[PDB]
Amino acid sequence: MESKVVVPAQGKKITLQNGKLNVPENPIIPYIEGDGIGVDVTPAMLKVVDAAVEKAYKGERKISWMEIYTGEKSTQVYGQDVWLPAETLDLIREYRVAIKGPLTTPVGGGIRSLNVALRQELDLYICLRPVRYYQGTPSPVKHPELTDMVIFRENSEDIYAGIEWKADSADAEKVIKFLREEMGVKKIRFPEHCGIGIKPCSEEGTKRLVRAAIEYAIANDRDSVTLVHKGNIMKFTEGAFKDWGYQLAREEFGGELIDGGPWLKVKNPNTGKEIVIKDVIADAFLQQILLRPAEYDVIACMNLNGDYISDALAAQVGGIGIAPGANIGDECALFEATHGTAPKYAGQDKVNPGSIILSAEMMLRHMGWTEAADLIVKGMEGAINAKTVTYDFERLMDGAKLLKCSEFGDAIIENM
Amino acid sequence: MESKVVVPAQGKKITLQNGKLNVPENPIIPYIEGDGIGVDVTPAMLKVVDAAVEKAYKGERKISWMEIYTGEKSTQVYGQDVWLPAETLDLIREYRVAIKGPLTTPVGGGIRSLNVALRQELDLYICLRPVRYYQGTPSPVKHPELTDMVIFRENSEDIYAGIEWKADSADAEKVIKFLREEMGVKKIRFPEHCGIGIKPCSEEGTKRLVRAAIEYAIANDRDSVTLVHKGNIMKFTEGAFKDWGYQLAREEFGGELIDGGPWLKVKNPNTGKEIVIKDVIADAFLQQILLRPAEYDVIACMNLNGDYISDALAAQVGGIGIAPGANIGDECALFEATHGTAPKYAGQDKVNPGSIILSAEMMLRHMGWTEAADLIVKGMEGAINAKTVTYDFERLMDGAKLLKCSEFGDAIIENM
Ligand SMILES: NC(=O)c1ccc[n+]([C@@H]2O[C@H](COP(=O)([O-])OP(=O)(O)OC[C@H]3O[C@@H](n4cnc5c(N)ncnc54)[C@H](OP(=O)(O)O)[C@@H]3O)[C@@H](O)[C@H]2O)c1
Ligand SMILES: NC(=O)c1ccc[n+]([C@@H]2O[C@H](COP(=O)([O-])OP(=O)(O)OC[C@H]3O[C@@H](n4cnc5c(N)ncnc54)[C@H](OP(=O)(O)O)[C@@H]3O)[C@@H](O)[C@H]2O)c1
Ligand SMILES: [Ca+2]
Ligand SMILES: [Ca+2]
Repeated sequence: MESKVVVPAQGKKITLQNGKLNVPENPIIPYIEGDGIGVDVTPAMLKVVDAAVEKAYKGERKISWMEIYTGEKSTQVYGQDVWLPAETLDLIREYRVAIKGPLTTPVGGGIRSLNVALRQELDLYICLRPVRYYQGTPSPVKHPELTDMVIFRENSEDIYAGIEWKADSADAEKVIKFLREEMGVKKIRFPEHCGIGIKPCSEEGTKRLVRAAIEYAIANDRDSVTLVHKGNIMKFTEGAFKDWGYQLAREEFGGELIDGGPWLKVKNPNTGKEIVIKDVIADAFLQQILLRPAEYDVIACMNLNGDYISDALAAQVGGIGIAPGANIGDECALFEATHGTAPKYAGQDKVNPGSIILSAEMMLRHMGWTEAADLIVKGMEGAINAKTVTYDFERLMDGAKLLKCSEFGDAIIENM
Repeated sequence: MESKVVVPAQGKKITLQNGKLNVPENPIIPYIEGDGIGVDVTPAMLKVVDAAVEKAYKGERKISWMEIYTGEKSTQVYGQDVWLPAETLDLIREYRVAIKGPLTTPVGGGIRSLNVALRQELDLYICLRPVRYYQGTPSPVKHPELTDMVIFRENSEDIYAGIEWKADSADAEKVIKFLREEMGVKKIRFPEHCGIGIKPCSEEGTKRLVRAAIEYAIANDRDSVTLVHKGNIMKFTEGAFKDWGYQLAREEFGGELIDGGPWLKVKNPNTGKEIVIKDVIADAFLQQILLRPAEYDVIACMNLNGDYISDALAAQVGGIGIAPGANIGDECALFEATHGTAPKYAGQDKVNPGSIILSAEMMLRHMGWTEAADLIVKGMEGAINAKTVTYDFERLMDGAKLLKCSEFGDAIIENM
């Protein structure tokens, strides 16, 4: 019905032309609080960003936060069963740059993921997750400092599309019949009481993702792009991802064979560095990141694999309490921590706000406000090195001081 | 045509009745050499097993090895394009207990996996992979000793079924048309130039796997069974796996709520221990194994997830050079390392034979030859503690002696 969103009177809208953002001194930034621990981490992110912006520009610049709604809080604002109001999608696109806390997705039934809904409806086809080591962060591995990677996760297709039917349903039986009788499929071991999902992977979806990964490698003078896939078992989806990725590198970036292949080199047109384009089968890759972390840099992979890789890598540098991300499309960008709503901690002021804070760091950098972004990095490193940290770091360390979520936010500010 | 397999004159066939193996003193055991590094690890496994058997039983018992064929070597024995002769399947079933080196599966085209073909054709629906720490093994993690888990990976369905069509093929277009027009599917982002795979998960496939996992937990007095799944995003496949797994625990093993759930406890009828039945979402699980390894024990998961988990966990305890496995069905069992053919090392006598050797350890234990199995464990621990090890361990250690694959086999024997 009537919108409950309040456009800030003091703010102005970020604009986009020529693919370049025009960010005013007083930009309006929509944010979603998030379900569960969103109630803890979001207020910490708001105060930390505001402090970094104030310290960097001395009042010349200020973000006008505009709360928008999705998830539990939306049902309370807009009414029962309003989980994702249309205006939320419209406002994120209109305002160009936004940030969200995590959203709860029920298992085995219930609503489809609102996080996926946002990514899909806004065509935010890049899930960008940098994973790097902050000095002083406790880690289960001996050399966390060797992990410095950037995940480019395809964000619009794969088994994530949400195409599936429940076992014993008329639809599942309908699909199973089609597959067996019309497609001559014989490899369904138990066609009765059988759930069915569909996994699509397209040339266009692949290439736009890999193109972004390669451009990022060029823009940031990175060393390599590794295509991760399970293309021996899934030849026509994951295997195609690998083939299209290599093809894209050759056709658009001049990739050439390294010593007869199969890897390619792409010459960085800005620095002259030869960027290696390579690939690793996904299961083997989960060992490679632990046993040979220094050999990997930019990672390009499909939706599901990227999901797994995000948590696995984050764990090497302290866990998903320190794992930022962004969902990026051609028209807008929605910043977002890797982690979920961790309901068991929700409202305890306990979890690590580092992830959403570092997602705001990416947002600020995205906005060209690099000085403010630098202060967040500085404050984060300062607080961790001072061993004043949240429970997830404290349990992996001797002699640390346990801080609440809110207190760790203050610690970051104190270290700016 | 004419079989090229030679049945050993001195051996006798293992038999099965009442689900119990009757293993003669002179059992015939089929083995497949394997492609690639199979040429290195298989001869080491043969000599190590023979030594353990000789030392344990002083000539009273002896394995009559019978080479059978699949993969590259089969094409050379039986002719071009004979990759998996029917007799190989027949002989594994007939002889009840067999062991294989790894087999090469091409990426993005070429033959479908022979490893999967064997598992599927023989209905070896359990992929059983124990992951534990051998003292003295180098590791990227600080506390590898906290990892002591057993993977039960569903081995007959999931996206592994091999049901998929190539982008732009008549069949893919046919399936895409069916999905869009007859099933009203709207979530395929790019329906053109689009590969398509099918992911089936059934009640029966799930329950037989989880039943085995729970029985193993009972038989070995383990602490918990964790169901790993991505059931928030794949509600009707992975989410169903989780639901059926819990249901099975309740209906067949008397599982009861722990403090109002969602976890269950299953009382061990032999020891009285309460076995915890729980679940973790798959991405989060890849952090859990690193940050809270001691909280996990028996793992039950679907085909693909188990594939990933096998390598990720193995890496915590030295990598897939020390990662054994078994494919187990109701009628026979085929032992097999977790690792592949690593073609870049093939024939260099370089890789770690530990994995296939420890798979033979499982085979021996499976045969009730526990004394021989114990000697393999002892020799393995002895060689590693002596820091005489293959390249994969040597690079993670200071002051080790680098051994060839064959030499490490001798080192194991020397330490029996
Ligand atoms: N993009 C998103 O909004 C998003 C992402 C992932 C999951 N989810 C949703 O969240 C719900 C719960 O999923 P889940 O429990 O598997 O994942 P989760 O909410 O990320 O929690 C998994 C574990 O990760 C650790 N963790 C998560 N956030 C943390 C933080 N801020 N600081 C420190 N540690 C943190 C905790 O580990 P320990 O308890 O071991 O210390 C937590 O129990 C699901 O409905 C899922 O759909 C949403
Ligand atoms: N069940 C099977 O038969 C099986 C299983 C997996 C893969 N494969 C097949 O094998 C082929 C190659 O796949 P891939 O290269 O991704 O996997 P891979 O053959 O397992 O090799 C991956 C990496 O794992 C390490 N590794 C593997 N075996 C080892 C050993 N015995 N000792 C020490 N380290 C070892 C090596 O790591 P580093 O080089 O980093 O030291 C190797 O490069 C594919 O065709 C695949 O289909 C078969
Ligand atoms: Ca995730
Ligand atoms: Ca594997």
